[PDB]
Amino acid sequence: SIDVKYIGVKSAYVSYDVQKRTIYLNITNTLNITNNNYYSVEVENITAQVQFSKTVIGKARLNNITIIGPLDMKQIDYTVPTVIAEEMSYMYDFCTLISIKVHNIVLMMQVTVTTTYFGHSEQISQERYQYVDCG
Amino acid sequence: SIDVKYIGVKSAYVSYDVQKRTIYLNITNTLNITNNNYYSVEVENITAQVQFSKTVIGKARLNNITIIGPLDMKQIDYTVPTVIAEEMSYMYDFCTLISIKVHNIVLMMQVTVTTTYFGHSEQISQERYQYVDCG
Amino acid sequence: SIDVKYIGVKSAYVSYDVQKRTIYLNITNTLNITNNNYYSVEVENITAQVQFSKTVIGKARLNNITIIGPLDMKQIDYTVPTVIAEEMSYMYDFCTLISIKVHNIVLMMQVTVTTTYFGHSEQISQERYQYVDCG
Repeated sequence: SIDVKYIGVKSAYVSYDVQKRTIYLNITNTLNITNNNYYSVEVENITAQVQFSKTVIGKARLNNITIIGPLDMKQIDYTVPTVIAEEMSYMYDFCTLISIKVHNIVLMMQVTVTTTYFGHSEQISQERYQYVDCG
Repeated sequence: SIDVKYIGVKSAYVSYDVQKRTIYLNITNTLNITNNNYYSVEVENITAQVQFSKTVIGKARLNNITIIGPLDMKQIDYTVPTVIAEEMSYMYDFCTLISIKVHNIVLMMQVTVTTTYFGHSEQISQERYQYVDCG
Repeated sequence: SIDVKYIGVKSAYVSYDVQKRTIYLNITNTLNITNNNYYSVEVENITAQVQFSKTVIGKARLNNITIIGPLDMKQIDYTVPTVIAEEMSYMYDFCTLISIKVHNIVLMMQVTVTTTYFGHSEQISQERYQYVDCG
C-alpha cells in the first residue's frame, strides 16, 4: 500500500499557526510550490495466466466412506464461558461492566478450504479506542 | 490502495490559524502552487486469462458414502455463554452493563469451501470508538 | 481504492481560521493554485478471458449416498447464550443495560460453497461509535 497515515490532530502541507498573546508584525511571506505526484500502482501486463483444477476417477471400491480433496474442521474464536454462582449481588457501585464476549472491528478476508488466488489482497485498519471513561 | 488517512481534527493543504488574543498586522502573504496528481492505479493490460474446473467419473462402486471435492465443517466465532445463579441482584448502581455478545463492525469478504480468484480484494476500516462514557 | 479519508472536524483545501479576541489588520493575501487530478483507476484491456466449469459421468454404482462438488456445513457467529436464575432483581439503578446479542454494521460480501471470480471487490467502513453515554 502507499501513503497510509494516522495523524492525531493538525495535518497540513504548509501551516501557519499563531496561537496565544502573540504579536505578528509586518512581514513578507512568499511561497512558490511545485508538488506534482505520479502514481503507477497495482499495474499488471500479464499474457496467458491460467488457474486450473481437474479431478478424474477410475475403477475401484470407494463405497464405505470416501472423501476427495481436503476435509476441514477447525475451531476458531470458540469459547464456552460458564459462570456459576448463588447470591450474586451488585449494590451502590458506580461504573460496572460485565463483558462475557465483546468485539470491535473483525475482518476476515479469505477463510476457505481451497483457494487459488492471483493479484492483490489488502486489509487496513485505522482507529482510536476507549473502552471505559467514568471519572 | 493509496492515501488511506485518519486525521483527528484539522486536515488542509494550506492552513492559516490565528487563534487567541493575537495581533496580526500588516503583511504581504503570497502563494503560488502547482499540485497536480496523476493516478494510474489497479490497471491491467491482460491477454488470455483462464479460470477452469473439470471433474470426470470412471466406472466404480462409489455408493455407501462418497464426497468428491472438499468437505468443510469449521466452527468460527462459536460460543456457549452460560450464567447460572439463584438470587442475582442489582440495586442503586449507576452505570451498569451486562454484555454477553456485543459487536461492532464485521467484514467477511470471501468465506467459502473453494475460491478461484483473479484481481483485487480490499478491506478498509477507519474509526473512533468508545464503549462507555458515564462520568 | 484511493483517498479513503477519515477527518474528525475541519477538512479544507485552503483554510483561514481567525478565532478569539484576535485583531487581523490590513494584509495583501494572494493565492494562485493549479490542482488538477487525473484518474485512470480499475482500467482493463483484457482479451479472451474464460471462466469454465464441467462435470462428466460414466456408468457406476452411485445409489446409496454420493456428493459431487464441495460439501459445506460451517457454523459461523453461532451462539447459545443461556442465563438461569431464580429471584433476578433490578431496583433503584440508573443506567442499566442487559445486552445478550447486539451488533452494528455486518457486511458479508460473498459467502458461498464455490466461487470463480475475476475483477475487483472492495469493502470500506468509516465511523464514530459510542455504545453508552449516561453521565
